[PDB]
This record gives sequence, C-alpha cells and structure tokens, in this order.
Amino acid sequence: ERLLDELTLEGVARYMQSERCRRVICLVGAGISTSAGIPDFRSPSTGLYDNLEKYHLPYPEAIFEISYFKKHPEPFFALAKELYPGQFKPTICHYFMRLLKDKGLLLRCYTQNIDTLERIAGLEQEDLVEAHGTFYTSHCVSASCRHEYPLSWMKEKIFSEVTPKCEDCQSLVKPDIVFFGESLPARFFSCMQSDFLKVDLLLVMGTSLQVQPFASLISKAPLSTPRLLINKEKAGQSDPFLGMIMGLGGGMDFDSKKAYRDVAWLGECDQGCLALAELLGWKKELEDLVRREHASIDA
Amino acid sequence: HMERLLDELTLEGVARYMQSERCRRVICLVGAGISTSAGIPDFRSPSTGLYDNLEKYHLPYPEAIFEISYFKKHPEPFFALAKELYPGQFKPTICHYFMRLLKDKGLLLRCYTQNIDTLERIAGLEQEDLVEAHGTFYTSHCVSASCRHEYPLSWMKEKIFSEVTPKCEDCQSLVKPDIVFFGESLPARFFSCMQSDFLKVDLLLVMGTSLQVQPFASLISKAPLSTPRLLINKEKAGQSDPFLGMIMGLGGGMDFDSKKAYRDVAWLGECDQGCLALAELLGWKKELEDLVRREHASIDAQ
Ligand SMILES: Nc1ncnc2c1ncn2[C@@H]1O[C@H](COP(=O)(O)OP(=O)(O)OC[C@H]2O[C@H](O)[C@H](O)[C@@H]2O)[C@@H](O)[C@H]1O
Ligand SMILES: Nc1ncnc2c1ncn2[C@@H]1O[C@H](COP(=O)(O)OP(=O)(O)OC[C@H]2O[C@H](O)[C@H](O)[C@@H]2O)[C@@H](O)[C@H]1O
Ligand SMILES: NC(=O)[C@H]1CCCc2c1[nH]c1ccc(Cl)cc21
Ligand SMILES: NC(=O)[C@H]1CCCc2c1[nH]c1ccc(Cl)cc21
Ligand SMILES: NC(=O)[C@H]1CCCc2c1[nH]c1ccc(Cl)cc21
Ligand SMILES: NC(=O)[C@H]1CCCc2c1[nH]c1ccc(Cl)cc21
Ligand SMILES: [Zn+2]
Ligand SMILES: [Zn+2]
Repeated sequence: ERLLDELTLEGVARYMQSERCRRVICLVGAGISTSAGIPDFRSPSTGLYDNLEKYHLPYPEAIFEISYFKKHPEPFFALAKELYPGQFKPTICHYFMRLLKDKGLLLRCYTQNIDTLERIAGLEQEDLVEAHGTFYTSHCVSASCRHEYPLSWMKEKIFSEVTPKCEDCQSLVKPDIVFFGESLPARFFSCMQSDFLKVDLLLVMGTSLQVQPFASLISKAPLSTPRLLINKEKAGQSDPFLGMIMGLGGGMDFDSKKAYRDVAWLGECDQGCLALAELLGWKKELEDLVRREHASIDA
Repeated sequence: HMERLLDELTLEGVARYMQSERCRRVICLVGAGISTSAGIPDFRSPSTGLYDNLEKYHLPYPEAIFEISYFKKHPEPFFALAKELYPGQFKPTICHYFMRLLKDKGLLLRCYTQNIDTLERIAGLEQEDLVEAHGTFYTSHCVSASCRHEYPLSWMKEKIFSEVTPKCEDCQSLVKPDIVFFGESLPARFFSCMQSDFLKVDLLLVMGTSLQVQPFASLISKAPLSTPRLLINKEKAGQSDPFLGMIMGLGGGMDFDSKKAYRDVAWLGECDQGCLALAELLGWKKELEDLVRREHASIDAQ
C-alpha cells in the first residue's frame, strides 16, 4: 500500500502535513554527530574503526567486544580516557528532532549513540531509547553480582589509570555502553514491542545499518509506513549477499521498479533536516532554536 | 487465529503431521553438518571445524579465507586450502538419501543447501529440486564486474593443480570458482525460488547448520507462521536471546523452549541417526536402508 504521492523529500513533506502522519520515529546513528566533531565508526579514513592501530587489535570491533574486553580490558579503558573528556554540542539534526517533539510528532528517537546529544538538545528520557546504552551508569560484568557504580566512581578509576574492578567480586566494571556480545537495555525491547504498531513515518539518519538488532527496526513498522533516509550514502539496500547484516527482504527498496515507500536523501544530515524543515515551513523556527541553543552552551 | 499443526513438539508429533493430508510440501534447509559423517569437516564445530583449523595460513580471522575483499588482496591461502580440499571423493550420507526419499514420495518442494560438495545431486536430487545457495565449484568467473569472463571446471583445475594463481585471460584479474564468499552475491535462483517456495511450504526440515550466516539464516522466518520447523542437529541452532551483533533479525529465530513455543522441534543428535529415527516413525526405515545400500554399492561399482 502506497501512501507517498512521490518518492522524494517533497513527497515526504506533503505526507507529514497530512492528517495521516501523527507518529514519527527517528532511528539514528553516529552520522548525526560527525558535524559536531565526533567521528563515526565505518567511514573510510576518519572512522573510529580505521584509527585503532595503536591498540594492536585482531580486528577493530574487538575494542567493544565483551569476550575480548574481559581478556584484554586495557585498550578499551585507554580509548575511554581519550574519548571521555571531549566536549560537544548538538547538531542541527538533533535540534530538528527536538522540533519534532515540540510540534507533537515525535513518538520516539531510537539512538545508537552514547554521546547524549539528543538529551542536550532537549529531548527527555521518555522520548528516547538509548539502544546501545549509556556511560551514565556502570555495572560489574559478573551475572551473579551486577553491582551498579555511578559515573563518579568510574571516572575516579579511569583517570586514576586503575582498571575498574568490582568491590564485591573483583570482576571488571564497565560503563553501560553495549558491546558486541552483550544484551541491549530492557527499554529497547519494551518500547520496540509497542512503538512500531502505529508509527506513521520512519526517519533514519546518520547510520550504516550494519548492526543487529538495531537494523531490524526498519522492518518492524507496518508495510505501508514510508521511510526516509537522510545520510551521506544509501544504507539498507542490496541484493542478497553472504554476510549481509539485514535479514532477507528486511531492507530498504529505494530503486527497484517495485519501490513504493522508501526515499533516500543523500547528503549531510544537517542539510537534509534544513531542507525538510523548509518544506514544512519550519526553517526560520529551526535556525533560531539552533542559534540560541549554541549561544547558550558557549556561556 | 494461530493454526497449531503439531499435536506435540516431538519427532513423533512431526511424523504424524507428515503422514497427514495437510503436509504436502517440504523444504529442506541444510548445511555442512549433513556431510560430516561422509568425511567432510564443517565450519564451526569447536576444534574439528574448518575455522578452528587454519592457523598455518596466518589469517586475520578464519572467515577471511572465504571473503572476497581479503581474497583480492591475498588469494594464495584460499588456493592453498583448495588444493587440500579439491581432492578426495565422498559418498552421500543417510541424511542425503532421506531427502531423496522425500523427492521420490512427492513431498520435496525444494532443498536449499549451503554446501558445495554436490552430495545432494550424487544422492539423486535433480537440478530443479535444488537451490545451491552458496554456489558451485563446477563453474568459475573472473572477479572483475565489467568483465566476468566464465571459465569451465577443467580450466580452473588446470590452474590450481599447476600451483599458479589463476588470472583472467581478458583482463588479468583473479579467477575463482563460483562458490559464494562473504561479500559476494548469491545466485539469482536463490531469491527467485525463495519468494515462490516459502509461500507454500508445509514443513521446514532444517539439518546440519548453525544458522550463523545471512541471508540463508533468514529463510526460517520466510515460512508461514503456522509451518512447523524441525531441526535435526547436534546442537540447538537459531534459538538465542538477542545481543549486539546477533546474526538473526529480531524475532527471526527458532523457539523450541519458551512458554510461547508452538511449532519448532529440536532433535539433538547426528543427522543420519535423526533421519533414521524419523524414517522409522514414517514406516520408511527399510526402504531408506535399502536405498542407501543399493546406491552406495552402485557408486562402488566403478
Ligand atoms: N554528516 C553526515 N551526514 C550524513 N551522513 C553521515 C554523516 N557523517 C557520517 N555519515 C554516515 O553515517 C553513517 C555512520 O555509520 P557508522 O559509522 O557505521 O555508525 P553507526 O552509528 O551506524 O554504528 C552502529 C554501531 O556500530 C558500532 O559498533 C557501535 O555499536 C555503533 O553504535 C555512515 O553511513 C556514514 O556514511
Ligand atoms: N553429523 C552431524 N549431525 C548433526 N549435526 C552436525 C553434524 N556435524 C556437525 N553438525 C552440526 O552442524 C552445524 C554445522 O554448522 P556450520 O559448521 O556453521 O556450517 P554451515 O553449513 O551452517 O555454515 C554456513 C556457511 O558458513 C560458511 O562460511 C560457509 O559459507 C557455509 O556455507 C553445527 O551446528 C554442528 O553442531
Ligand atoms: N565525550 C563525550 O561527550 C562522549 C562523546 C561520544 C564518545 C564518548 C563520550 N564519552 C565517552 C566515554 C567513554 C567512551 Cl569509550 C566513549 C565516550
Ligand atoms: N556518537 C556516538 O555516540 C558514537 C561514536 C562514539 C563512540 C560510540 C558511539 N556509539 C556507541 C555505541 C556503543 C559504544 Cl561501546 C560506543 C559508541
Ligand atoms: N572434494 C569435494 O568433492 C568437495 C567437498 C567439499 C569441499 C570441497 C570440494 N571441492 C572443493 C573445491 C574447492 C574448495 Cl575451496 C573446497 C571444495
Ligand atoms: N560440505 C560442504 O560443501 C561445506 C564444507 C566444505 C567447504 C564448503 C562447504 N560449503 C561451502 C560454501 C562456500 C564455500 Cl566458499 C565453501 C564451502
Ligand atoms: Zn561484582
Ligand atoms: Zn576478466
């Protein structure tokens, strides 16, 4: 069933202004924060996974892999000390999602990021699913213990160059950011079970959709729900190939003759959000919000 | 409405379903575990699997040897393994001949195989019965997309057993057999058969696979929600809690053991013995045994 009058940004904008479009879910990744100075993972040359050579890893992902971590925790904590102190401000894209909230359209933002820029831009707890966790809290990795530690305790250890250990059981303690091999937060599953039943539009921004189960989210919406991708490159579309991340047919179809609801706007997330905001008549409103908020942070 | 087709979640329940009028079309989903009893190692069995046995090639990770990007940078390890695996002949197993019985009883809609050993064909399945999902070593191709010149089996055998890394005659790019590496497209037949077959499948028989690679792993989720799915395998496969980096799409797995289980059965053991057990329940045990004896004797005839 086809709800967009045309498969373009303009078509998505007209749909957003129709009575049909009440509930919008944003699905976001590291691409929405590169313009703020935080590298992504998988972009050639600049991405984090192309810049870990000094840690002497078997493959880049090992630095956030739970089995490797337990055996060799030192690289992760060395990287954490290098990355933690960074100070960053939300992007136009983050403020666009804030505007969706204030306009009453945002059902939920599911984020793969741990930078907290969604919260800094003014989205609240109930608007967010921090799918790949948070550094705000930390836990002992032992399943029979799971002692919780606050951010202050973790910083005390990290910047003291002591490998954080649990005071009860001496097991490693790590921030609640989700590693390969680890469970996702309970909130991911409880929100996912209900949010996708009546969603009217998916807005996918700044992600390569290369990790499960987050990549499955696009297939959870009803088949009639349009999906707009704002990203530098097409993501989620391919023929069947061995080792593909998406389930069979769970991807996007922007370009086949059977394409009916997916739109790819290729370019920078910030510029896509500006372009869409203009089509919605919100451009002036977004720009002021950005300027005031960036000014407020500088103070 | 959820149609509960199995009267109990057991091999016995599955056999009763198979004998009913409701079970007309079976799809078999198979992997390397159906050929280990013939002498061919699997991939992911601890210690014995191929991926725990590649140390001498000093690969970055085991899957690199069957990965197209790595291959293009370092093709020698693949061909050095291909020398170690191209020789030797194998006979089909009881499990292969069980699939042959399904064919000859008009029950086999399709066998989707991740194997390149061709044992399904040697067991008497014909081309139309089969989706060789991960390719064939019978044909080869230049890796350059603009070229893609095809080369026959003899050409590839000539090059590999000359210990020369095969290059394309039209463009000098690497040539490899049409077995599917990580990063490579599956044959178009895979998708075309899947879209049709999975609309009309009455039972999935999943044997000898860990379901750890996509898109093959997705096939279980393409069956109608009521279609029972029987796993015959050493270990449970396709049933796990979600985690970051999981292979299956969310909700796309087997459910043998939860409070909501209604159609998935795991029979844990060797595929040959599981097929014998099932055949005995169906009244086919002697027929199967006779078939295996006959066909093996015939192969030994030359
Ligand atoms: N300014 C920009 N505008 C538009 N697109 C951009 C921009 N910057 C980057 N991109 C695109 O943005 C995308 C960034 O893709 P990836 O780097 O894979 O990050 P993820 O968040 O999806 O990684 C997911 C998980 O993987 C990790 O293991 C962690 O667990 C992560 O949480 C690319 O398509 C870029 O082209
Ligand atoms: N005799 C046996 N009986 C029953 N189960 C067995 C037996 N032998 C092994 N097993 C089980 O059989 C399963 C073997 O699983 P895997 O070794 O992953 O092989 P695949 O075919 O799924 O590999 C898929 C692709 O991955 C590669 O990259 C290639 O591309 C492959 O085509 C395990 O669960 C064993 O416990
Ligand atoms: N610095 C920040 O505002 C954020 C920015 C995103 C990356 C990041 C932050 N905090 C971290 C703590 C530990 C580890 Cl391993 C990574 C990070
Ligand atoms: N901008 C971000 O927050 C991205 C990029 C900074 C490192 C990071 C991000 N997402 C993550 C999810 C899990 C883990 Cl372990 C680390 C990260
Ligand atoms: N030997 C056989 O009948 C088959 C048996 C399965 C493994 C195998 C065969 N042929 C091959 C050609 C190349 C590579 Cl890399 C592997 C194989
Ligand atoms: N029994 C088999 O055919 C298995 C085990 C032998 C090597 C092998 C099998 N399946 C494959 C699929 C792709 C590639 Cl590149 C290699 C193989
Ligand atoms: Zn503890
Ligand atoms: Zn060529």
